[PDB]
Amino acid sequence: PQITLWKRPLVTIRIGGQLKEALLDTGADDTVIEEMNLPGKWKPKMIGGIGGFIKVRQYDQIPVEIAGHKAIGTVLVGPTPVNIIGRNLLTQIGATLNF
Amino acid sequence: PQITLWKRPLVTIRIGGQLKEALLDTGADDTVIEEMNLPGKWKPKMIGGIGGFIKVRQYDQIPVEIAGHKAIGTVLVGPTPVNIIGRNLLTQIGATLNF
Ligand SMILES: CC(C)CCN(C[C@@H](O)[C@@H]1Cc2ccc(cc2)OCCCCCC(=O)N[C@@H](C(C)C)C(=O)N1)S(=O)(=O)c1ccc(N)cc1
Repeated sequence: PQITLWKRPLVTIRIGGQLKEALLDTGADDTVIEEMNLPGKWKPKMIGGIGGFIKVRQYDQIPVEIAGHKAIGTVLVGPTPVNIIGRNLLTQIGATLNF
Repeated sequence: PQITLWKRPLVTIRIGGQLKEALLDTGADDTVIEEMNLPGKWKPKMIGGIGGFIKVRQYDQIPVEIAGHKAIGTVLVGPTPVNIIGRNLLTQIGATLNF
């Protein structure tokens, strides 16, 4: 689909059998989801943003369905203000910026 | 043009007569520019992101050329690690996300 930017680009995703709302963020290298229970092992990691660094749990090879499109990749879980779909998964669904 | 997301979507912008590289960021509500001595009146503001909040100076109606496309709107100036073009200016150049 073609999404305009007058409103935040929020979309429903399905992760771990659960539905959630997430922001398609071209300015994010990675995908960071609010604290939740995800199956499998996770490694501790730190990611940075505008205000500094936060500690997150890194899950590898997790299936994520974004607006009906499938992706499988790394998902970081931690204290983020909003669920974020970053470039690692946006590239898998073939998302591009157009103007 | 069509910009893929394999790499950070950085482009050249023109602001205050200067050329800078900035990130096309669909996850940023407003545009945030690295510290620069822009003339004009401003209002203090706090914006929060992953690691927390930072204090910025809000300037209104600042002309910004993005990849040869003219836009004009609010620009926040503060200690950001990178120049960020947000939805407030992206909507002006007709930018969309497509997949
Ligand atoms: C939705 C919310 C959690 C985040 C909104 N933000 C935009 C988001 O795209 C920001 C933009 C940004 C900030 C710093 C940076 C690189 C990009 O370099 C440092 C080095 C860190 C780069 C790694 C990275 O991509 N970090 C992402 C994170 C969400 C995975 C990130 O914070 N992306 S923001 O904090 O930069 C921001 C907030 C408010 C306004 N108005 C503008 C920008």
